[PDB]
Amino acid sequence: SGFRKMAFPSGKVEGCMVQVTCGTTTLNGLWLDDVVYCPRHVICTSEDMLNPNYEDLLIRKSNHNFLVQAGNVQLRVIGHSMQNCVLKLKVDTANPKTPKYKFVRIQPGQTFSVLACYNGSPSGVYQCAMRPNFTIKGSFLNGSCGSVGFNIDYDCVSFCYMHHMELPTGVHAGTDLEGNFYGPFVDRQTAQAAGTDTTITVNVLAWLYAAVINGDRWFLNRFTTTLNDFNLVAMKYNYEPLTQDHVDILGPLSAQTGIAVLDMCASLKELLQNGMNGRTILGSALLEDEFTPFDVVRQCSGV
Amino acid sequence: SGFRKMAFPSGKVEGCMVQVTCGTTTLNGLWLDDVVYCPRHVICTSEDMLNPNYEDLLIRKSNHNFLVQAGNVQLRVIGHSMQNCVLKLKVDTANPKTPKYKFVRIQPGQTFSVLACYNGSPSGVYQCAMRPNFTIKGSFLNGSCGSVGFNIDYDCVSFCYMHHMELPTGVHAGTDLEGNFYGPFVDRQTAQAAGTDTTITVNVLAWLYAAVINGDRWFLNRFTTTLNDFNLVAMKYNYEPLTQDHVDILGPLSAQTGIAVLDMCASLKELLQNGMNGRTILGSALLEDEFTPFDVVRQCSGV
Ligand SMILES: COc1ccc(/C=C/C(=O)N[C@H](C(=O)N[C@@H](CC(C)C)C(=O)N[C@H](C=O)C[C@@H]2CCCNC2=O)C(C)C)cc1
Ligand SMILES: COc1ccc(/C=C/C(=O)N[C@H](C(=O)N[C@@H](CC(C)C)C(=O)N[C@H](C=O)C[C@@H]2CCCNC2=O)C(C)C)cc1
Repeated sequence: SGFRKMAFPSGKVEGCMVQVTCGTTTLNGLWLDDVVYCPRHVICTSEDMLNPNYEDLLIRKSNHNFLVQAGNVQLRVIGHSMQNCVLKLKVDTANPKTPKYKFVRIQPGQTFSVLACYNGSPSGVYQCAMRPNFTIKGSFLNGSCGSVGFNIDYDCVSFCYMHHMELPTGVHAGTDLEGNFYGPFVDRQTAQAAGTDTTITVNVLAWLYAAVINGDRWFLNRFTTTLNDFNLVAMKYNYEPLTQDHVDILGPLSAQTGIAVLDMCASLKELLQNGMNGRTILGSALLEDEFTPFDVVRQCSGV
Repeated sequence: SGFRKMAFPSGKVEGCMVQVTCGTTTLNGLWLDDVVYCPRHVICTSEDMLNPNYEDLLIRKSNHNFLVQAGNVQLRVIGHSMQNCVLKLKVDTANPKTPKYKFVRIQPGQTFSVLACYNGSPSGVYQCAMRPNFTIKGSFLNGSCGSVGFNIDYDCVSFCYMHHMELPTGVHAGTDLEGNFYGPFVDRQTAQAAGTDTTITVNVLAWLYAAVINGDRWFLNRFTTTLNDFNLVAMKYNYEPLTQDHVDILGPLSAQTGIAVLDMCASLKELLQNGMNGRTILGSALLEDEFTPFDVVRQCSGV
C-alpha cells in the first residue's frame, strides 16, 4: 500500500550521459552507440542567442571544437551534423553501456522520468508530465540542457525529451530526440509564452482510482453521470474533455475497484463543484493530474 | 528554476539488487562484494509469522535452501548467518558492480531515496523521509521486502534502510543494514502501532526558502519572532521544536535569500495561525516537510 510520485530506475540512462563543451558553453550530451546527441545552442555564445544563426555558427566549427568527456575519458569527435534543434556528434568509440533504446515523440498528458544532469553527471531523477500546452514543470538550472526524459518499457529505454530552455514562468520546453520542439517554441532568447495550461482529466481519474485502491474513499458518492454532463462541468474548471478512448483506458482500474468510470466521474464532478472542505486524498489537498492510468496500474501492481 | 521531489540516481544501487527465494517466500537481496543481505523473514511461511522462532527456522536451513538469482545467473550460497533482523548470505562470487558504499543509521527527519524492487528487479525510485515516529511513507507491495533506501555522497552510496513491513496505516517500517529496526517495531505479525507523527519543522522552513529562491514570496511578512515564541506556536500545531542546531543548518539558505531564520519563522507562524486562504506555495496547498535543508541546497545549486 502507499502511493508516491515514482520515477523509472535511471541506471540505463546514467550510462549514456556525457559532458559536451564547445568554446565556453558546456551542457550534457546523450551518448548512444557512436553518436552524441545534444542541444545545438551548445555552439552559441550569449551574443548569439537573441537571433542566433545556427547554420552560420556551425560552419565555423570543426570536429576538434567539440570537447566530449565521459568521466575522465575524452572522446574524439570525427563528424558533426545538425538535425532540427539537435547536434549529432559522431565519435570514434561506441558507448559500451548503450542500452536497447527507441526515439519516441510522446503526446500531451503522458508522463516520463527526467534524469537531471550537470557537466555530464547525474543530479537526480523525477517524474514529469507533458502538459497540454507542451511544456513540462521540471527542475533545471544553468547547465542542465541535454538532460533527457524517458520511459522504460521492460528492457527498452524510450527517449522522448531533451531539455533546451526555461520560460520565465518557471516551466520548461524541449525537443524529442530528433530535435523537433514540443509546442510552438524556438531555441532563441525572445518573447515566447506558452498557451494556457489545462488539467489532464483522465489522469485525475486514475489518481482517484489509486486513492480507492489505497483505502481513501471518502469522496465516493452515490451518483452517476453521463459523459456529456460530466464534460460540461469539467470544462468550466479548465479540465480537458474526457473522450471515450479515455474511458476505455480507465477500464483496468474500473474493474479492479468495481467502480464504473461514469460513477467515478460523478464523484469528481462533486469535488470540482464543492471542493474538499479541508480533507486530503492520498495526502494531497489538491487533485493530482500527473499520474497516467498506466502509471497507477504499474505502481499498484509491482511493475 | 522549478522545484521537484527529486530522488538520487539509482544506477549504483540497481547493480546490487538480486532475488532471494527460500522455500516459497521470495523477496529482494542486496549483493555487495561476496555477501547478500536480505530480511530474515525470507525463511518464514505464514504459519511462522505471528510468533516466528527465527533461530529455530534458520537451523533447519542449509546453504542450498537459499536460491539467489542475479538476472538469469544463479549465485551459489556457501554460508549463512543472522545479524539482528537481517540474513547475511555468503556467496561464491563477488558482485563486479559493487560500488563504494557505507552502512549508515540515519536520524529522524533525514531523507533518502528508495529503489522499489520485486523479484530482484527495479520498479521505480522515489524520495522518502524518516518520520519522527520512525516510519516512512513509502509505496511497497507484497514482494518488495529487501528494497533499500540510500543517499549518494559524491561517489559513495550510504545504505540506510532495508524494507521489512507495512503497518495497516499504510506506513512502512524497516531496519538499517545491520538489521536493527528503526523505531519500536519487531518483524512479527502482531498488533504494533506507530506513535503519533509530528511535522518536521526545519524541513518546512527549508522548503519556504526554496519557494523564495523560486520566486513564490507572497507569504513573507514584515515581522520577526524569537525562537521561544515561535516554538510555542509550532507546538500547538504538532510541529517539532526548532533547535539552535536547526537554525545553524538553515544558515546557507538564509544567506542566499537575505532572510533571517527568525524572520522566516515569523512567516511560518502566520501561515500556521491563518492558513493559506486558497493560495499555494511551489504548487502545494499544504506545507511540505520532506525536503531537508541539504536537499534544497543540492537541488537549487546543481548537485
Ligand atoms: C517577456 O516574456 C518572456 C518570455 C520568454 C522569455 C525567454 C525564453 C528564454 O529566453 N529562456 C532562456 C533559456 O532558456 N535559454 C536557453 C538557451 C536558448 C538558446 C534557448 C538556456 O539557457 N538553457 C539553459 C542551458 O542549459 C537551461 C535553462 C537556463 C537556466 C535556467 N533553467 C533552464 O532550464 C532563459 C535563460 C531566460 C523571456 C521573456
Ligand atoms: C490491530 O492493529 C494492527 C497493527 C499492526 C498490524 C500488522 C503489522 C503487520 O503484521 N504487517 C504485515 C507485514 O508487513 N508483514 C511483513 C513480514 C513480517 C514477518 C514482518 C511483510 O509481509 N512484508 C512484505 C514482504 O515483502 C511487504 C509488506 C507486505 C505487503 C504490503 N506492503 C509491505 O510493505 C502486513 C502484511 C499486515 C496489524 C494490526
